[PDB]
Amino acid sequence: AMALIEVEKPLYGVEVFVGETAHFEIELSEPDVHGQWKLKGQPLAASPDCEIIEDGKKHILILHNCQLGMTGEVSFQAANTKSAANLKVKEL
Amino acid sequence: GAMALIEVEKPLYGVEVFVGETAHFEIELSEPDVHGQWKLKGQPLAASPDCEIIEDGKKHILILHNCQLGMTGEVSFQAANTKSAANLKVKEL
Amino acid sequence: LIEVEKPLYGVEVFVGETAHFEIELSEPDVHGQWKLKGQPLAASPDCEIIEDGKKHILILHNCQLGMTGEVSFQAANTKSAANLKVKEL
Amino acid sequence: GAMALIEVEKPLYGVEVFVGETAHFEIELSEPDVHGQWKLKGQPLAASPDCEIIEEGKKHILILHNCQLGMTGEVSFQAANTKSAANLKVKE
Amino acid sequence: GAMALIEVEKPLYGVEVFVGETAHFEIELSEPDVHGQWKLKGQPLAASPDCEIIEDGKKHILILHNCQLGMTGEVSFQAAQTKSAANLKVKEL
Amino acid sequence: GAMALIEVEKPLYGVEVFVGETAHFEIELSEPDVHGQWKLKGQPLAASPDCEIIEDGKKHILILHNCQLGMTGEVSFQAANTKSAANLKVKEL
Ligand SMILES: [Zn+2]
Ligand SMILES: [Zn+2]
Ligand SMILES: [Zn+2]
Ligand SMILES: [Zn+2]
Ligand SMILES: [Zn+2]
Ligand SMILES: [Zn+2]
Ligand SMILES: [Zn+2]
Ligand SMILES: [Zn+2]
Ligand SMILES: [Zn+2]
Ligand SMILES: [Zn+2]
Ligand SMILES: [Zn+2]
Ligand SMILES: [Zn+2]
Ligand SMILES: [Zn+2]
Ligand SMILES: [Zn+2]
Ligand SMILES: [Zn+2]
Ligand SMILES: [Zn+2]
Ligand SMILES: [Zn+2]
Ligand SMILES: [Zn+2]
Ligand SMILES: [Zn+2]
Ligand SMILES: [Zn+2]
Ligand SMILES: [Zn+2]
Ligand SMILES: [Zn+2]
Ligand SMILES: [Zn+2]
Ligand SMILES: [Zn+2]
Repeated sequence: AMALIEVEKPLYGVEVFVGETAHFEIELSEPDVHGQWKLKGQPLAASPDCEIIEDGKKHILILHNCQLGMTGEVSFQAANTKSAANLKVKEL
Repeated sequence: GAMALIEVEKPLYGVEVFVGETAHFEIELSEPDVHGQWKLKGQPLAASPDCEIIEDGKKHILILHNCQLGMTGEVSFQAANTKSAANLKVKEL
Repeated sequence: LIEVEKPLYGVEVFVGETAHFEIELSEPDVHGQWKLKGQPLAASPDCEIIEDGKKHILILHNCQLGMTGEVSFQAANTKSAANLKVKEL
Repeated sequence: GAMALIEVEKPLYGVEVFVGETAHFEIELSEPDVHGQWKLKGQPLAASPDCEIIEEGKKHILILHNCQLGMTGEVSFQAANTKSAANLKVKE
Repeated sequence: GAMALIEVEKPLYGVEVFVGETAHFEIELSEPDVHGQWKLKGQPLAASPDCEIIEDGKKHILILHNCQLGMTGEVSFQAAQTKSAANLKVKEL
Repeated sequence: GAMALIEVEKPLYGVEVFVGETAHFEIELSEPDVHGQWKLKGQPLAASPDCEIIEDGKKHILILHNCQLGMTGEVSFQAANTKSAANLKVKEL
């Protein structure tokens, strides 16, 4: 009988101008848990411009060269644990 | 600044599994600690008790428990510019 | 007390094929050691010893008749064993 | 035999944030699993809730929450032989 | 969530070494993957070839090569809440 | 897939230790995340409270607590290709 994984620090919303970078972070209740990030409900492919990072209880997503079409919900799920927040891309 | 592309050193290979059995896939990259993404039939896979995604140094492993007929198709993996694919054949015994 | 959450399970393989064992512990990053027939296992191309979080994995490639026997694992205080059966096709 | 020196592959670049927001810095090394040290205005950074030091593979990240005008200055990183610096500007 | 503070499961022990020799310190925390900082005589340690900072799961290690007499003093470690200290004594033959 | 063999970059050094104290061995390989095996007098080490096996990037470390006279002899490490050996010398104060 083991505890389900929980979100200790949820995702916060990010604002970013076109071409700049957005960073998201979430902290889980326990280290080394596997999860998956989505943007506007579509799973993210890792790329030079989309970097998926894990370090202990922390999960980080780095989105470089953000574009207007990217505005919408960023979400993360690792088993039971789920969090979501808004990404707003602005022009100047 | 001069860095080698990530390459596949040992590629995915095909597996045949009977229904209800588990299948495992593995690939070895040229560099350790490279983030990898797995897909089955073109759909990105997420970790769960029956779909375990494993990373250890240069090795990437996918374990699929309780395989079902409808899972037959291409398993693919991508890590940086490194890509590999092989077939999952589930047989009805 | 570090516990075993999902124990080793037995596996059957044909000669030449690969066998995989797996165990899930209650805690991640615990140093694990594997044995086959009571003999400690070193990593090699045909014997791959994997750790990722709570999961420990042993992959045995090109299995041979003489390898039939008990596969066992220990991490801190937790122990688990199961059988490898290699058979001719 | 010959071992390559660790190099900076993707250097630190400057970040500008407004007072009270968080700034994220990012550097990529030529090799994974290299132990790195961060500094802000020449002082070694101590990991905290507001000051998070992250490593994953070739990637090293520094997150500074609730930035203050007094924190404007040079952020530097060093790992083995590799060094990078960029500016944190907290904007009024 | 409601999380336990990091604790010290096994504290630093004192080390004594002759000059030129290496000292090794070891502390075990209650949780793996916790980030910490080492200090020597109250000063943050920079990680040269002679000063190696190591982490593996719940264990944190400091290796100091080529110890000199000036290094005699308190070695401390801090990871969030968790803190420990022990004496380094450097002796002349 | 055209890959370099793992090599020892920093070999094991010999350690002298008094009875009851702890000995610390370290070796550095040419690549991080390589799996290896430690031996004492040609016998594989079983990890225990007094026998700790540590990995961190290119570094491999062995910690032997509460050293006893009978433990004197060769300590070795091998990672596939790579092998290094050094002497453990336990003495009475
Ligand atoms: Zn940011
Ligand atoms: Zn971990
Ligand atoms: Zn970390
Ligand atoms: Zn980046
Ligand atoms: Zn416009
Ligand atoms: Zn090539
Ligand atoms: Zn990753
Ligand atoms: Zn499984
Ligand atoms: Zn490993
Ligand atoms: Zn219990
Ligand atoms: Zn249980
Ligand atoms: Zn398998
Ligand atoms: Zn280990
Ligand atoms: Zn393999
Ligand atoms: Zn993992
Ligand atoms: Zn060399
Ligand atoms: Zn480190
Ligand atoms: Zn944070
Ligand atoms: Zn020592
Ligand atoms: Zn050293
Ligand atoms: Zn290399
Ligand atoms: Zn690594
Ligand atoms: Zn110890
Ligand atoms: Zn490390």
